[PDB]
Amino acid sequence: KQEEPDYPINKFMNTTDEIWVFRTTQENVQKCKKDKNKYMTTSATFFTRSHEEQDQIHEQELVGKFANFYDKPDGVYDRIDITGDKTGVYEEALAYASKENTCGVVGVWAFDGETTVVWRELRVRNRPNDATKVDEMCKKKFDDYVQVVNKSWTSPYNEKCK
Repeated sequence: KQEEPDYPINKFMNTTDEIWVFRTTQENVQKCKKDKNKYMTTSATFFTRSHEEQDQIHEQELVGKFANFYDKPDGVYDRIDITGDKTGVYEEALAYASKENTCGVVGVWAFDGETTVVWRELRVRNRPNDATKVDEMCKKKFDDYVQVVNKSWTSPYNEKCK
């Protein structure tokens, strides 16, 4: 089995397009969850992460310091260590990215008060109104994962999202 390429998360998040959460295994679902990148250096990205509660937008300014997921020296930056999130997310890592980064599968690690909470999201550049144009290879990587961990997923997005 040929080794999959590492998926650079700095290239995935380097866009002015909104990156919407299209699928998630998160239990406490944030409706209309999305990211808007604002600035990026070689060591960190700066982005606005938002979601809606009762149709009202809640925003946070987050910082992600690039790193390699396996802590390999000089490895590909497929991971960000996150500061500024009041929900406790401290790391995300890009498990798959489509060509031109139109879609990505992102694992999330958070800390509540007791232990690390882990889930996974399928993220799409621009509004995923036409699901038939979202890369099926991206969907299948997410499907393969939810089959392995035996979990169901929901979609935080609908047209109503601001």
